[PDB]
Amino acid sequence: QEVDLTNCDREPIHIPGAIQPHGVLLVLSEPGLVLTHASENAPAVLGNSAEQLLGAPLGHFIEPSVREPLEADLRSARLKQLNPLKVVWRVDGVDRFFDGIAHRHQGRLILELEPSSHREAVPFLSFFHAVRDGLSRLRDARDLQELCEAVVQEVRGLTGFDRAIIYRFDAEWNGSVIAEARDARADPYLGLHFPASDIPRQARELYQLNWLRIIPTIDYQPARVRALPGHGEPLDLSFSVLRSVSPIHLEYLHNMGVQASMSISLMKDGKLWGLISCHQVSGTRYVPYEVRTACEFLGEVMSSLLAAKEGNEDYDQRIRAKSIHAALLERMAREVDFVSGLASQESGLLELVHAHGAAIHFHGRTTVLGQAPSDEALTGLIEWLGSRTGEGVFCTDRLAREYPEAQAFQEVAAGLMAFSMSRGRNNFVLWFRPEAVQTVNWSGNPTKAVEFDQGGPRLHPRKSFELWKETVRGRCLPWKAYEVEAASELRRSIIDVALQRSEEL
Amino acid sequence: QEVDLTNCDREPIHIPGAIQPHGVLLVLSEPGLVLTHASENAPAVLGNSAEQLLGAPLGHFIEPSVREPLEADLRSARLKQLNPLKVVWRVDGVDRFFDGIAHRHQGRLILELEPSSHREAVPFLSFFHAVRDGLSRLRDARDLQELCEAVVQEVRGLTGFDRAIIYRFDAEWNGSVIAEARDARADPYLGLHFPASDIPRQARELYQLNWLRIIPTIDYQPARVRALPGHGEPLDLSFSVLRSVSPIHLEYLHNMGVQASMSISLMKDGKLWGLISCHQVSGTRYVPYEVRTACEFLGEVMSSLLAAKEGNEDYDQRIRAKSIHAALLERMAREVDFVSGLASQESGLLELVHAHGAAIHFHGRTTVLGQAPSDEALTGLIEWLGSRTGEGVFCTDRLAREYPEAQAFQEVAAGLMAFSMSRGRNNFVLWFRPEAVQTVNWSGNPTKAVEFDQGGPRLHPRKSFELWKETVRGRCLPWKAYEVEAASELRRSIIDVALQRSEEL
Ligand SMILES: */C=C\C1=C(C)C(=O)N/C1=C\c1[nH]c(Cc2[nH]c(/C=C3\NC(=O)C(C=C)=C3C)c(C)c2CCC(=O)O)c(CCC(=O)O)c1C
Ligand SMILES: */C=C\C1=C(C)C(=O)N/C1=C\c1[nH]c(Cc2[nH]c(/C=C3\NC(=O)C(C=C)=C3C)c(C)c2CCC(=O)O)c(CCC(=O)O)c1C
Repeated sequence: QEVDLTNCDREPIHIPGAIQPHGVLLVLSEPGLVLTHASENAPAVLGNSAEQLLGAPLGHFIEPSVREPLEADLRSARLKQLNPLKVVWRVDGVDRFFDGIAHRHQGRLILELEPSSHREAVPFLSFFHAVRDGLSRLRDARDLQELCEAVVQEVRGLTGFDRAIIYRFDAEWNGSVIAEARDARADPYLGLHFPASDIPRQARELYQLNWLRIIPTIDYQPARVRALPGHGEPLDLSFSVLRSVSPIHLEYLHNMGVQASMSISLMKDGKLWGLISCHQVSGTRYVPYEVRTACEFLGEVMSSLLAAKEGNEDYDQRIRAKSIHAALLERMAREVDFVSGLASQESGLLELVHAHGAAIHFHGRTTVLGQAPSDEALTGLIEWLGSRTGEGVFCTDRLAREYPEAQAFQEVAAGLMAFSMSRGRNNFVLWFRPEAVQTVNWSGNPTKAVEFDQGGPRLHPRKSFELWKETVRGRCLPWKAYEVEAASELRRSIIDVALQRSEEL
Repeated sequence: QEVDLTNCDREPIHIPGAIQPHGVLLVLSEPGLVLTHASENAPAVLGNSAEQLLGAPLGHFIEPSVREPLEADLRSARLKQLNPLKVVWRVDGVDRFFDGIAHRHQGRLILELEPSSHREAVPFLSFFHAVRDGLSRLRDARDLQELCEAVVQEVRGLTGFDRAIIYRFDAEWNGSVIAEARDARADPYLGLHFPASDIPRQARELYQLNWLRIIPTIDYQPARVRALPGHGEPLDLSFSVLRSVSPIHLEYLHNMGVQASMSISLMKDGKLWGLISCHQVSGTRYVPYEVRTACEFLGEVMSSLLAAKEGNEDYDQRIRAKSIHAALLERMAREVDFVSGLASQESGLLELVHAHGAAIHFHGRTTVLGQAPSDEALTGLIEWLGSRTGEGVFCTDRLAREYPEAQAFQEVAAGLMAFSMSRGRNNFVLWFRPEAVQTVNWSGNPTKAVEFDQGGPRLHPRKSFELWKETVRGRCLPWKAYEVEAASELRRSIIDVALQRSEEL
């Protein structure tokens, strides 16, 4: 079944029927540009009832000389490049002005309007340095930590947020604030780890598709979006800038001492790698669209630069694991008994994967070798592998995750990377790896990252985000990239020499 | 010695002692202050004669308010993240504005001054949107062809050049134009080839380190970099944007019929993989530095994606290969004699790498499937050793090159995709491709270019650039890398079942 969701990971955050009400969301028939949905905050923002708007066509509302460029663009298929649209809305005789942000999703033409006149606004000059020098900084970064600290310093400067951090996910979707720029007010989260549940699975998948979100104030009544009959099905809002956010995450931000936020998905190889997260500890922050997408852009630049700087690499060992491998291959090549030819290679075989223990099961007939004992316990380990898959190279940093019968062993302090030699799948190779104990600095108590109501099943976020030092056992140090090719390569060589052996009969 | 350099790889293009006169090059003593070199075109660009500039501090000519922010910047360690410098030059009592491009090379601090236009909100927004729309368009590129396509369209859109092409180097450092954006006006260079003497080694070694060069006009007068007594030794100008370029290359551009030029290096795996190259056919192109580097950054993103996007080339052919593989790995299951399992789907094994012939030598006997060399195919079956396989897949379209006897049968196998199955190297799988006449469109006879003066001992580039077809003989259609890959995966699949068979008997 693979994975494996929980109570958070089920909420449907993409169709709440409601938008954040500092702006107005509409959807327009194509090609009529007739309004089928409007949001009930329309009189507060545009000066019209919802009633008035529905079934009416957009051109009726717009000051007559900007009808042509707006309508032309709304039917353009190159629209995502055209945001923001200049929107002048005329009631009676007087004008108001909006950032129009149009998009299409699941066959709907959605248009959101952000009041753009009486504005926060940012001077062009710091908008100019943030994207021009921003670009220059990320390009000149010498390592990942310069890349990160350039991003947050630049986002903070351009937004004037109280806090801005780089948040990096891990293989289990825990996260960790690995860089930060802040005003002295806000408490520093630099160093903290957060549970994978602060950004649950449906959120995470959304932010892989939509890369930009802002909550300008966490205190608002949602504006319901009306529609006229024939469109009662809840409208998809994945890509709506104004979508109402999961109110329990509003609760979360409350307990985190933060009154506004903005985040930006960071992407590597197509999956979510981390966030740019920004916080205002007190005060709303209604950041104009233009400033946001400049922030999104520094995001997309930093993402694309990950590999070319996160690849500070490890430019040896690889070469020598290649050289260790050559050695093990040449020795196996030469004994008629190559299982005993690899077990005579205790140090070359342990050091290939940086394992501190190994075991070889073949025609019977286990031969342990390193220091990871089990032996009585290991016969249950090995053809537990024999059951439902251990193909190709099995690899884990916490064997007590997949086979918690290891909890009682030395644990994944006797740490496993394995495979089978023949696909008749009963000849195995194991590797074992000692513990890394590691103190880990958590925000609040991960044990209890979620609270429950009265007497009530509804969930709530933790009230405490203060440093809480867990110590972690089971886990050892990560199996690096180069360690699992080395394992498949040695698998490839066992297969070759076995095949050569039998060609010799 | 490797290369082996005809009559061009001498001319130290890095020390010409002259620049392109649309800008002014300066050299600055350090710590701070005082001008040791300066180009003679100062008065025409800048106001002052070099005689007045030389020996004096930079401040003396900088408008006083601008003076300290700028000399704080010229003292930074990483000037790169500050370019362009805002240089406000006060002459008489009028302020002329320049882009200050600063760097250090060989303990010498070099300030080039290019005339600047003062930025303004609206045209910056459109530029920023273009760079940002270019950046994502490359990330969303399906394959190399598309990556190349988006790149040339995006560079042209920013620079307004008449032609932007992707020039791709092959193995002898010849070239090919593999994609092009252009004003249909200009004659289309798409598909042409250009000999490696057009970009000599010390040019490419230069461009391996400096990824951006522009010649805003070919017809121009090298303003010489004059200096102070005690500084008269050649100035290393390898990283200067104004460094006057080798004058034989300007006649090349003249002869080629190009008035202005811009090129950007492309880097795969540390080595020069190609250029982005741009021309103006008549008229000039003084591209501002901000736009120039934004093009360079798209080049850096393109470099960063070459492997990934090329790895997804022919992404239907791959589907079709993988299901042919799948098909072959099953029909080898119902037969203990896997060899004839591959001889039933001889049409499948032949379509797997698009060959018209194949051969399996297994346990001393050879099975022939398509059109093959004569039954003396003991031919290249015995002959081999150094390279040859060793392992894994041997792949050529010039089998007459390495293995000369095949000239007799290039009508049926001028190309050879082959591997061995075991370390004993008695068993092989061979695929054949016939000769294909093939014609290669050069850019005027590439036998010349290695050209002399009167013929006095001077060098000179070709005169005609008309399509000059070469009819290459003795090759098959080139072997695609998804085909080489398909042979790799079959080869180890054949191993896996070669074991499993013998292994259990
Ligand atoms: C199971 C319920 C939840 C618990 C318990 C919890 O803690 N979060 C739950 C659900 C939830 N979270 C979000 C959105 C979200 N969460 C974060 C988390 C962090 N912000 C930070 O700054 C840090 C560390 C520095 C962490 C960790 C973030 C950034 C976001 C995105 C919104 C934002 O920027 O504030 C959602 C979805 C909200 C939505 O998209 O509607 C849910 C359901
Ligand atoms: C023996 C000397 C030379 C012969 C013969 C010749 O043909 N060129 C010689 C010297 C030379 N060229 C350059 C720089 C250079 N050349 C090119 C070539 C091309 N531009 C195109 O668009 C195409 C085809 C599509 C080709 C081929 C390019 C791109 C460059 C880079 C400069 C530019 O973009 O205009 C040099 C070095 C000059 C210098 O860097 O100072 C030399 C010595």
